[PDB]
Amino acid sequence: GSSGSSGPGLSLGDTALQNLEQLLDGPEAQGSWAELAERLGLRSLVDTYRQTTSPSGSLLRSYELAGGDLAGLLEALSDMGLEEGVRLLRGPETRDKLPSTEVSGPSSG
Repeated sequence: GSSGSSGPGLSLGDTALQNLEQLLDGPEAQGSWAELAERLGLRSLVDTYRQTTSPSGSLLRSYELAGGDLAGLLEALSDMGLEEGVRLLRGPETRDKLPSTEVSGPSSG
């Protein structure tokens, strides 16, 4: 899937969120989620989130509800400095490979 806004759902993966969540939460995190949300415009929700125990996830899944797409988020993360989260959400490239299967031989045995 190469879309996000069009569809009501985010083109992310269970594991993706798990990482993006923790990434934002940490002393090393060049940035943070609290500020990020503000950049997106969900500042009025920053409070309703921090209220829960796992706001990280409840923050992203909600970022789409408003009508945001991966792109928009990538813009905030970058401006904030969070480079990792960005490259992560984007995902690494894909290099073709061989099945390593022993092709059939000649006929008559």
